[PDB]
Amino acid sequence: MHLTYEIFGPPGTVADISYFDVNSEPQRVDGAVLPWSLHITTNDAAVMGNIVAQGNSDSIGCRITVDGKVRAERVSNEVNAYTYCLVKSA
Repeated sequence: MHLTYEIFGPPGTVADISYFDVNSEPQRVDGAVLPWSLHITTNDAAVMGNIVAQGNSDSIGCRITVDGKVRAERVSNEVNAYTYCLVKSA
């Protein structure tokens, strides 16, 4: 019953990670080379969190695994997750 989130990316990539902590304490890192993982303990039920990334990476997505069973997972593919909003047009 442990909720753990983790991101991936190339070696030397710098991205700002922001997420809402259960105890009320957002985490933000600047000047990081690669993403890591976190450990969150919850009562005893399905839990999920919202995490996003905005770095000059080629692939950025999120993932959530609970009770070792798949319940909810969101994967977004982006060749440059740093445009905030730019759909091919030019």
